[PDB]
Amino acid sequence: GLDFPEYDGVDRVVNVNAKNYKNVFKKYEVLALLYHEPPEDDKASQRQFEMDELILELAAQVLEDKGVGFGMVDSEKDAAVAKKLGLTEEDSVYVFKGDEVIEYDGEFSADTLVEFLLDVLEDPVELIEGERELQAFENIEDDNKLIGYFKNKDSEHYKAYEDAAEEFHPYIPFFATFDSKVAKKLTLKLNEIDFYEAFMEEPVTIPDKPNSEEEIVSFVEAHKRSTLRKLKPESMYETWEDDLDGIHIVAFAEETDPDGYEFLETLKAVAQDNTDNPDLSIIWIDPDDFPLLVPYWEKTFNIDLSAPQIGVVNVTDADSVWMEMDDEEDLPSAEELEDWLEDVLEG
Amino acid sequence: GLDFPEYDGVDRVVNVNAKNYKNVFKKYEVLALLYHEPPEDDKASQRQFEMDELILELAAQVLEDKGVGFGMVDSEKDAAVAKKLGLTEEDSVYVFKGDEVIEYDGEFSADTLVEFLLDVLEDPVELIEGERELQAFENIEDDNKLIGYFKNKDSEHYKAYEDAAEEFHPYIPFFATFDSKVAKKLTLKLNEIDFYEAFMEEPVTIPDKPNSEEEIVSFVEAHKRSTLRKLKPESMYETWEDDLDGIHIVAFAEETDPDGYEFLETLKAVAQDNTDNPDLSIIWIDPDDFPLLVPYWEKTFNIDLSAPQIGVVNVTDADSVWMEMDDEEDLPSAEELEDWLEDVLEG
Ligand SMILES: [Ca+2]
Ligand SMILES: [Ca+2]
Ligand SMILES: [Ca+2]
Ligand SMILES: [Ca+2]
Ligand SMILES: [Ca+2]
Ligand SMILES: [Ca+2]
Ligand SMILES: [Ca+2]
Ligand SMILES: [Ca+2]
Ligand SMILES: [Ca+2]
Ligand SMILES: [Ca+2]
Repeated sequence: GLDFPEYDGVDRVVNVNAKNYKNVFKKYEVLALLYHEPPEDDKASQRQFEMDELILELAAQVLEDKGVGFGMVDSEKDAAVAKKLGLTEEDSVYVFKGDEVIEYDGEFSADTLVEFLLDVLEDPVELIEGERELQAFENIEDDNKLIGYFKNKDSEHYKAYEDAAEEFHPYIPFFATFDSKVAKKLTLKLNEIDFYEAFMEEPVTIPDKPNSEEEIVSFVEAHKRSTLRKLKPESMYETWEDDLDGIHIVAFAEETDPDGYEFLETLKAVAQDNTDNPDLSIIWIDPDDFPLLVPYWEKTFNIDLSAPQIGVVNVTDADSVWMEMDDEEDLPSAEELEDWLEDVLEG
Repeated sequence: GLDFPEYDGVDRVVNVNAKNYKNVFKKYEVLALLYHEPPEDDKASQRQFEMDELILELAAQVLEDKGVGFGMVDSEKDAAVAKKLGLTEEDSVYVFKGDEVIEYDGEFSADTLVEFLLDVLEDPVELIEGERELQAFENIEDDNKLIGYFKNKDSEHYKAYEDAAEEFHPYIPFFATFDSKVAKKLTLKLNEIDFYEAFMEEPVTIPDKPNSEEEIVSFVEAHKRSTLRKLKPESMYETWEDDLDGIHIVAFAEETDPDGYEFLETLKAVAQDNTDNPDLSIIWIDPDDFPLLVPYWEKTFNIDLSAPQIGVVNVTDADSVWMEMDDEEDLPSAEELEDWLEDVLEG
C-alpha cells in the first residue's frame, strides 16, 4: 500500500550568491531567503544551523509545486547580495513577492512557514460577493480587518485600497465589495472603509473619504496594536517585542476549553471597556497553539496551563506575577480582572 | 529583552548500545527509542536520517525537565540490543513506560511526539470527582472512551480496570468514578463499565460484570474501530493501514468552518445510522490538523480543501473518486451521502 508523503532528502534550498541571485528572483513567484551569519565551529552552533536549513528544505519540498522558492544568503560570503536586497536583520527570513518585501518575525518552523507562505501567495484583497463570504468576514475576530465599498475594480479608490492592502499582506486581511446590498448591511457609503479592531464589535471608519493609499496605511499603522491581541506563531516575535513600558499583560486561555472560553469572553469584555486606552494591550496566548512551549511556560511562570491564567510579565528578566484563581469558584469577572491589574501595575 | 526559548544544539539523544542500554532505562520514567537502519551513503538518505535525529533532539530538549529520555538503536551495530527490547519494525519509534511498550505509529514530528509523550506520562485512569470533570468526560467525542463505577481504588475490579487501561494508554482514555452520584447520572451499576464509541451518543455496556482485565481488553479490541474515526497525527499510520478490502471512505471537513461543521454533523448522523455495520469505517480528516499535506491532497485528489469533501480511496494506488457538491446549493443530506456511497461501492 502506498504510504503518506515523506521528506525525500533532495536539496531544494538555493545557495544564493552574486552570480545566481538575479535568476532566482525571476524563477519564483514568492521567494523566502534566510539571511544568516556563518555558522561557528562548535558542534552546538553547527546543529542549530543544521536544524534551520532542514526546516527550510522541508518547506521547500511541500511548496515546490506552488512556485515558492527558498534560498540562503551568507552575511560574509554573499555580503554584496545582502546589500542590494536590503537584508539587515541577522539570522532572519525575508519574503519577497513582486514589489513587496516582508521581514518575517514569526516562528521558524515548517508548519508556520508553509501556512504563512500559502497566505502570501493569495491576492491581497478578498472580494465579498456571496452570503457565505459575508458571514466568513463577520466571523473573523482574532485579526484586525478592513472592509471597503467601491464602484468596481476600476475605481481609483479601489486601486488605492488595493495598494494599501499589499503593505500589510497577509497579516491584516483587506476585504472589498462592489455590491450595494452588502454595503447596505455593513452600513458602508461608497468609498467608505471600516476598520474592525480584533475582538471589537464596533468598527471605526477611516475619516475623510475617499482615502488615498497613504491615508489608509497611516490609519492602519495607528490602529493595528489592538487592546486585546492574540499571540500568533506567524508574528509571535513582533508581538512580544512590542511591549509598552517593558511589561506585557499576558492571558492564557484554551479556546476549546469551557473555562478557557468563558475567560476569553471576559478578556474581550475588559478589552471592549478599555478599547481607547492606549496604555493597554493584553496578549492572549492559547497554549494549544504552542505545544512545545507549554512545559517551559509552566516551569518559568509556575502555573498550570490546563486552567486560565492572567499575569504581568517584565520583558527584561521574565519576572512575572500571576493572579490567584480558585478552581472551586467561578472565574473572575471583568471588574475583578481590572481591579487586580490596577493593583499590580500601581506597584 | 529576554527572547523565546530556542533549540540549543546540545546533544541529548543517547546512542543506545550493548554497554549502556541497561542504565538508560533506569534513568528515564519514559523512554523513546528510534530503531533505525544504518543510513545509506547517498546524500539524500543522509539528509533523511539527519532530519529524524534533529526532530528527536528538539523533543529531547523540550522534555528534558519532564524526565523523558530519547535514544537511537542501530539495527546492525546494536542488533543485540534490539532483540532483547523487541525492536522489530524497521525505522520506527518504540516508547517504554514501566512494564508497557508502545510501537508508535504516528507522525514523526516534534509537536506530535512531545504531545504524545506528555500524554504517556499521565496516569492511565482519570478519576471523575467534580462537575467540571464530568462535563469534560461527556464532551469527549473524537476518542473512544470508557467509564466504570467502582467502590474505591482498592476494589479488585478497579485494579483490573486499571490494568486494562494501561494496555491502550494513551490512545483510549479510561475514566472511573467512586461517587454514587456520578454513577447515578451515568446510569452505571457498581462494577459496570460503559464503552462510548467515538462520535456515538449511546454507550455499550461491557457484558458479564464484574469484568476481568482480559474481558475488558478483548471487548475494547473488538470495538476500537469506530464507524466514524478521525485521522489523528499521533496514530495516522495505524488508521490508514487499517483498511477494509483495500479502500477507505475519506471525508475532509474543517471543524471550525461553518460548512465543515455542518458536514461533520451529517457524517456523525450517517455513522450513527450505520453504527453496527462492520463493513463501514469512515475516516474524517480535518485539513487544519495536517497543514503540510494540504497541497499534496489537493493535487493528488484534485479537490479544494476549503470546502467539505467525501470520497473513496484505493489504498494500493491512491486512485480515488470524490462526490461532486455545488457550493451554491445546500450540502448533501445523510441520505444523499449514503446513496452516493452505495453507488460508488457497488461498482
Ligand atoms: Ca548563499
Ligand atoms: Ca492572515
Ligand atoms: Ca457606517
Ligand atoms: Ca481623503
Ligand atoms: Ca482599542
Ligand atoms: Ca545506537
Ligand atoms: Ca489520548
Ligand atoms: Ca446504564
Ligand atoms: Ca465477568
Ligand atoms: Ca459502530
